[PDB]
Amino acid sequence: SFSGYLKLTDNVYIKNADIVEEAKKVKPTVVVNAANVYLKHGGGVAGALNKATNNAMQVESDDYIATNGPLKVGGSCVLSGHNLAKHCLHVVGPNVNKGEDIQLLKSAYENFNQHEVLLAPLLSAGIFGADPIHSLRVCVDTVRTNVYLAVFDKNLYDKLVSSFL
Ligand SMILES: CC(C)c1ncc(Cl)c(C(N)=O)n1
Repeated sequence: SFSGYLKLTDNVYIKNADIVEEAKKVKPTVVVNAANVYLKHGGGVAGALNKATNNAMQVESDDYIATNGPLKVGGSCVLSGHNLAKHCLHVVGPNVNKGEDIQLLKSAYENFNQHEVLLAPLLSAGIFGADPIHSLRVCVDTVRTNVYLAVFDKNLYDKLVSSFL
């Protein structure tokens, strides 16, 4: 199962890892994507996960949006995990760089409670512009299911662990 994680709480674990490499290694039931409402996987975690699927994630996502329309900020959808996981849970955290409401981060993390165990990034972190320390706090205070967080940046991982209350 998941290896090398630091246990933060009863159900939240964290590791300095590339979520793509982690997903290819574990092949978890659920990998979370840091999605946008359009499922346009251009950069950050979404661009990296999509590139690992040879764009199959984007082709599937475009068919999903053509049928259903965009997701809501704070919402999610379950699609295939392709070569990375059984499923991909595409979760839309607020993008602070697009002037979106940071209060929607708790709603975004609530999507994780529909899955017993997940491999995930910190929502709204990175190119989404939120403070990753705040994202980890919301994660631990919202998610009740088993969440294995992959933090790509070593310096951020160390800052997250050393400042964890
Ligand atoms: C009825 C189908 C199209 C549906 N409705 C809503 C969602 Cl959120 C999902 C999903 N892929 O998780 N699928």
